[PDB]
Amino acid sequence: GDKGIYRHYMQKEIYEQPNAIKNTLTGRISHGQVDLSELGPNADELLSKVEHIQILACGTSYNSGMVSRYWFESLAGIPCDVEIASEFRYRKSAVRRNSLMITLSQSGETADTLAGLRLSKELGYLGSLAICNVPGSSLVRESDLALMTNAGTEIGVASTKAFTTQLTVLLMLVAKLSRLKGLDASIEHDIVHGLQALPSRIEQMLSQDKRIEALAEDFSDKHHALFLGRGDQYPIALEGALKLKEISYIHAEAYAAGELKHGPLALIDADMPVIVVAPNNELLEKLKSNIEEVRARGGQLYVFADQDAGFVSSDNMHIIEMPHVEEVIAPIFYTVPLQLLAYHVALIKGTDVDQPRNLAKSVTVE
Ligand SMILES: N[C@@H]1[C@@H](O)[C@H](O)[C@@H](COP(=O)(O)O)O[C@@H]1O
Repeated sequence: GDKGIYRHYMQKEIYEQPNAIKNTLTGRISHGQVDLSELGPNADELLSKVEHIQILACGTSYNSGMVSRYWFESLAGIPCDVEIASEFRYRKSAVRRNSLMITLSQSGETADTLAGLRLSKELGYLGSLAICNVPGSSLVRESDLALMTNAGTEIGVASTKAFTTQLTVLLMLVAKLSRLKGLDASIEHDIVHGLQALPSRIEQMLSQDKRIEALAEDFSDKHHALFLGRGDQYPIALEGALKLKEISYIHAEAYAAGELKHGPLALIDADMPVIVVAPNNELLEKLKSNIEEVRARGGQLYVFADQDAGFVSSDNMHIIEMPHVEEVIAPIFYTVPLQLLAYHVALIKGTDVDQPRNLAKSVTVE
């Protein structure tokens, strides 16, 4: 129903992120630990028998997963593999010892993943956790366990609150598994703190909103962009690029920041801004140096970084300062400026934000 004070559902969806995240934390946090016993009185020796994760979705959902793979592998120490649903459903895959099947999805109707799960039944999958946002549908029903992200319905065609909430649940799950494995419990609380920080850290970004409306102008009449990201921020480059493709129709493409010099450098000029997401200092010095290599074709570096990094803008490296956040939820945090950025370009360009062209709420049908 009602958009409220908003021009577009997507806008609202972006501004709802702080609440939506509260709801995803309604009684999952309790006594400063993570409580996933909302999952059958069964549940736990299952989840403690796990020594490998296979995640499986499409689109913005693969992005979120792609992110959570970093976490798991380093926080919870549990091997993690992510794959595009379609890629999985059309190969003889080599199942892992005690693999858990997480399928991520907003609609729980995405044919390609739905199917990716149905192939897993017959393959040796320890069991099946479907993180997802629409109450009781194919992906929910057909899984052993579900974690309904509860963000209200999302009407916009590209996903915003859906994404962040999936990352929060990812983060809980990372937490629950870390302790149910024996790991020094300082780890779970870090995640938790970070997790209860998060909602008001999103409202912080949102106020730094006007500053993005500014930057959008720089990109509103471009038709190329290169998003760059390292480790957990890379999949945020993925999502950021995707959002730009999606609603501004710009051809933004994401990339391992390690890999710039192995190709796309050759592409950069005044019509293809680079954007790095949340670099550290040693990364900046590499990218800064790269971009000089192309000052003469007129290329620019745009950097979203911690205001605390003390980075300084040159004539062709432009720092866009963000507030400090906790390392552990950084990935989730740096997503909002990228969403808002896509959003403002779209607004200025005047494109159909809520239903972008040729794009679908979900691909159910074959
Ligand atoms: N337009 C949507 C997206 O916004 C989303 O990232 C993707 C996966 O859909 P789901 O999360 O419902 O599995 O597919 C659709 O194309």
